[PDB]
Amino acid sequence: SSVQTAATSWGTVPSIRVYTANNGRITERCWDGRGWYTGAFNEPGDNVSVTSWLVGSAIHIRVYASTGTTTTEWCWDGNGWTRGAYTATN
Ligand SMILES: Cc1c(C)c2c3c4c1OP(=O)(O)Oc1c(C)c(C)c5c(c1C4)Cc1c(c(c(C)c(C)c1OP(=O)(O)O5)OP(=O)(O)O2)C3
Ligand SMILES: Cc1c(C)c2c3c4c1OP(=O)(O)Oc1c(C)c(C)c5c(c1C4)Cc1c(c(c(C)c(C)c1OP(=O)(O)O5)OP(=O)(O)O2)C3
Ligand SMILES: OC[C@@]1(O)OC[C@@H](O)[C@@H](O)[C@@H]1O
Ligand SMILES: OC[C@@]1(O)OC[C@@H](O)[C@@H](O)[C@@H]1O
Repeated sequence: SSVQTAATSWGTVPSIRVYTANNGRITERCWDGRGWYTGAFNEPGDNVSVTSWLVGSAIHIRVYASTGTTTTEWCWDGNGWTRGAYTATN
Protein backbone atom coordinates (compact mmCIF):
# COMPACT_ATOMS: atom_id res chain seq x y z
CA SER A 1 0.00 0.00 0.00
CA SER A 2 2.88 2.37 0.78
CA VAL A 3 6.42 2.53 -0.56
CA GLN A 4 9.31 1.80 1.81
CA THR A 5 12.41 3.96 2.21
CA ALA A 6 15.87 3.94 3.70
CA ALA A 7 18.19 6.91 4.15
CA THR A 8 21.84 7.63 4.91
CA SER A 9 23.95 10.78 5.02
CA TRP A 10 27.55 11.88 5.38
CA GLY A 11 29.60 15.02 5.88
CA THR A 12 28.31 18.44 6.83
CA VAL A 13 26.92 19.72 3.52
CA PRO A 14 25.56 17.01 3.79
CA SER A 15 25.31 14.35 1.16
CA ILE A 16 22.05 12.37 1.47
CA ARG A 17 20.91 9.19 -0.28
CA VAL A 18 17.31 7.96 -0.08
CA TYR A 19 16.41 4.50 -1.41
CA THR A 20 12.78 3.71 -2.23
CA ALA A 21 11.26 0.29 -2.85
CA ASN A 22 8.25 0.66 -5.14
CA ASN A 23 6.72 -2.12 -7.30
CA GLY A 24 9.52 -4.50 -6.70
CA ARG A 25 12.29 -2.06 -7.67
CA ILE A 26 14.59 0.03 -5.46
CA THR A 27 15.75 3.39 -6.88
CA GLU A 28 17.92 6.13 -5.42
CA ARG A 29 17.60 9.90 -4.97
CA CYS A 30 20.61 12.03 -4.08
CA TRP A 31 21.28 15.36 -2.41
CA ASP A 32 24.76 16.94 -2.52
CA GLY A 33 23.78 20.54 -1.70
CA ARG A 34 22.11 21.81 -4.89
CA GLY A 35 18.86 19.94 -5.46
CA TRP A 36 17.69 16.34 -5.51
CA TYR A 37 18.70 14.22 -8.49
CA THR A 38 18.55 10.56 -9.44
CA GLY A 39 21.43 8.22 -8.68
CA ALA A 40 22.85 5.13 -10.35
CA PHE A 41 21.44 2.54 -7.94
CA ASN A 42 18.73 0.35 -9.45
CA GLU A 43 18.08 -3.15 -8.12
CA PRO A 44 15.13 -5.46 -7.47
CA GLY A 45 13.60 -5.48 -4.02
CA ASP A 46 10.50 -5.08 -1.86
CA ASN A 47 12.28 -3.97 1.32
CA VAL A 48 15.43 -1.90 1.77
CA SER A 49 17.92 -0.86 4.44
CA VAL A 50 21.16 1.09 4.15
CA THR A 51 24.31 2.00 6.05
CA SER A 52 27.37 3.99 5.06
CA TRP A 53 30.78 5.02 6.36
CA LEU A 54 33.65 7.28 5.33
CA VAL A 55 37.28 6.34 4.88
CA GLY A 56 38.81 9.79 4.86
CA SER A 57 36.61 11.61 2.36
CA ALA A 58 35.58 8.51 0.35
CA ILE A 59 32.05 7.25 1.04
CA HIS A 60 31.20 3.55 1.16
CA ILE A 61 27.51 2.54 1.01
CA ARG A 62 25.85 -0.83 1.62
CA VAL A 63 22.22 -1.36 0.58
CA TYR A 64 20.36 -4.52 1.70
CA ALA A 65 17.60 -5.38 -0.80
CA SER A 66 15.06 -8.04 0.15
CA THR A 67 12.50 -10.01 -1.85
CA GLY A 68 10.75 -12.92 -0.18
CA THR A 69 13.32 -14.46 2.14
CA THR A 70 16.28 -13.44 -0.08
CA THR A 71 18.44 -10.44 0.84
CA THR A 72 21.15 -9.18 -1.50
CA GLU A 73 23.80 -6.65 -0.47
CA TRP A 74 24.87 -3.97 -2.95
CA CYS A 75 28.13 -2.08 -2.47
CA TRP A 76 29.16 1.40 -3.55
CA ASP A 77 32.87 2.00 -3.06
CA GLY A 78 33.31 4.90 -5.47
CA ASN A 79 33.23 3.14 -8.85
CA GLY A 80 29.88 1.44 -9.43
CA TRP A 81 27.48 -0.74 -7.48
CA THR A 82 28.74 -4.29 -6.97
CA ARG A 83 27.25 -7.36 -5.34
CA GLY A 84 28.47 -7.99 -1.81
CA ALA A 85 29.21 -11.21 0.05
CA TYR A 86 26.30 -10.89 2.51
CA THR A 87 24.12 -13.93 3.15
CA ALA A 88 21.54 -14.28 5.91
CA THR A 89 21.38 -16.70 8.85
CA ASN A 90 19.08 -18.88 6.75
C1 LIG B 1 2.57 -4.10 -2.01
C2 LIG B 1 2.06 -4.11 -0.59
C3 LIG B 1 2.86 -3.62 0.45
C4 LIG B 1 4.23 -3.07 0.16
C5 LIG B 1 2.35 -3.64 1.75
C6 LIG B 1 1.08 -4.12 2.06
C7 LIG B 1 0.28 -4.61 1.01
C8 LIG B 1 0.80 -4.59 -0.28
O1 LIG B 1 0.02 -5.09 -1.35
P1 LIG B 1 -1.07 -4.18 -2.10
O2 LIG B 1 -1.17 -4.59 -3.52
O3 LIG B 1 -0.79 -2.77 -1.73
O4 LIG B 1 -2.38 -4.65 -1.31
C9 LIG B 1 -2.91 -4.03 -0.16
C10 LIG B 1 -4.03 -3.22 -0.33
C11 LIG B 1 -4.62 -2.99 -1.70
C12 LIG B 1 -4.61 -2.63 0.79
C13 LIG B 1 -5.83 -1.75 0.65
C14 LIG B 1 -4.04 -2.87 2.04
C15 LIG B 1 -2.91 -3.67 2.22
C16 LIG B 1 -2.33 -4.27 1.09
C17 LIG B 1 -1.11 -5.15 1.29
C18 LIG B 1 -2.37 -3.85 3.63
C19 LIG B 1 -1.48 -2.76 4.19
C20 LIG B 1 -0.08 -2.91 4.12
C21 LIG B 1 0.72 -1.90 4.65
C22 LIG B 1 0.21 -0.76 5.25
C23 LIG B 1 1.12 0.31 5.81
C24 LIG B 1 -1.18 -0.61 5.32
C25 LIG B 1 -1.78 0.62 5.96
C26 LIG B 1 -1.99 -1.61 4.80
O5 LIG B 1 -3.38 -1.45 4.90
P2 LIG B 1 -4.32 -0.84 3.75
O6 LIG B 1 -3.55 -0.03 2.77
O7 LIG B 1 -5.54 -0.31 4.40
O8 LIG B 1 -4.66 -2.29 3.16
O9 LIG B 1 2.12 -2.04 4.62
P3 LIG B 1 3.01 -1.64 3.34
O10 LIG B 1 2.13 -0.90 2.40
O11 LIG B 1 4.31 -1.09 3.78
O12 LIG B 1 3.17 -3.14 2.78
C27 LIG B 1 0.57 -4.14 3.50
C1 LIG C 1 26.04 28.02 -10.01
C2 LIG C 1 27.28 27.18 -9.80
C3 LIG C 1 27.93 26.59 -10.89
C4 LIG C 1 27.39 26.79 -12.29
C5 LIG C 1 29.07 25.83 -10.66
C6 LIG C 1 29.59 25.62 -9.38
C7 LIG C 1 28.94 26.21 -8.29
C8 LIG C 1 27.80 26.98 -8.53
O1 LIG C 1 27.15 27.61 -7.45
P1 LIG C 1 26.13 26.84 -6.46
O2 LIG C 1 25.73 25.60 -7.13
O3 LIG C 1 25.12 27.80 -5.95
O4 LIG C 1 27.15 26.46 -5.28
C9 LIG C 1 27.80 25.21 -5.18
C10 LIG C 1 27.27 24.28 -4.29
C11 LIG C 1 26.02 24.58 -3.50
C12 LIG C 1 27.91 23.04 -4.15
C13 LIG C 1 27.36 22.00 -3.21
C14 LIG C 1 29.05 22.80 -4.91
C15 LIG C 1 29.59 23.72 -5.80
C16 LIG C 1 28.94 24.97 -5.94
C17 LIG C 1 29.50 26.02 -6.88
C18 LIG C 1 30.85 23.41 -6.58
C19 LIG C 1 30.79 22.62 -7.89
C20 LIG C 1 30.79 23.27 -9.14
C21 LIG C 1 30.76 22.48 -10.29
C22 LIG C 1 30.73 21.09 -10.26
C23 LIG C 1 30.69 20.28 -11.53
C24 LIG C 1 30.73 20.45 -9.02
C25 LIG C 1 30.69 18.94 -8.94
C26 LIG C 1 30.76 21.23 -7.86
O5 LIG C 1 30.79 20.55 -6.62
P2 LIG C 1 29.49 20.30 -5.71
O6 LIG C 1 29.64 19.03 -4.96
O7 LIG C 1 28.30 20.57 -6.54
O8 LIG C 1 29.70 21.55 -4.73
O9 LIG C 1 30.79 23.10 -11.56
P3 LIG C 1 29.51 23.75 -12.26
O10 LIG C 1 29.75 23.73 -13.72
O11 LIG C 1 28.27 23.18 -11.68
O12 LIG C 1 29.72 25.27 -11.77
C27 LIG C 1 30.85 24.79 -9.18
O1 LIG D 1 26.84 11.37 -7.39
C1 LIG D 1 25.80 10.40 -7.35
C2 LIG D 1 26.31 9.01 -7.02
O2 LIG D 1 27.40 8.64 -7.83
O3 LIG D 1 26.70 9.05 -5.65
C3 LIG D 1 27.20 7.81 -5.14
C4 LIG D 1 26.14 6.74 -5.25
O4 LIG D 1 25.02 7.16 -4.46
C5 LIG D 1 25.71 6.62 -6.70
O5 LIG D 1 24.67 5.66 -6.85
C6 LIG D 1 25.21 7.97 -7.21
O6 LIG D 1 24.85 7.88 -8.58
O1 LIG E 1 34.10 -4.64 -0.67
C1 LIG E 1 32.84 -5.27 -0.58
C2 LIG E 1 32.68 -5.95 0.77
O2 LIG E 1 33.78 -6.77 1.07
O3 LIG E 1 32.57 -4.90 1.73
C3 LIG E 1 32.37 -5.35 3.08
C4 LIG E 1 31.09 -6.15 3.18
O4 LIG E 1 30.01 -5.29 2.83
C5 LIG E 1 31.17 -7.33 2.22
O5 LIG E 1 29.98 -8.11 2.24
C6 LIG E 1 31.41 -6.82 0.81
O6 LIG E 1 31.49 -7.90 -0.12
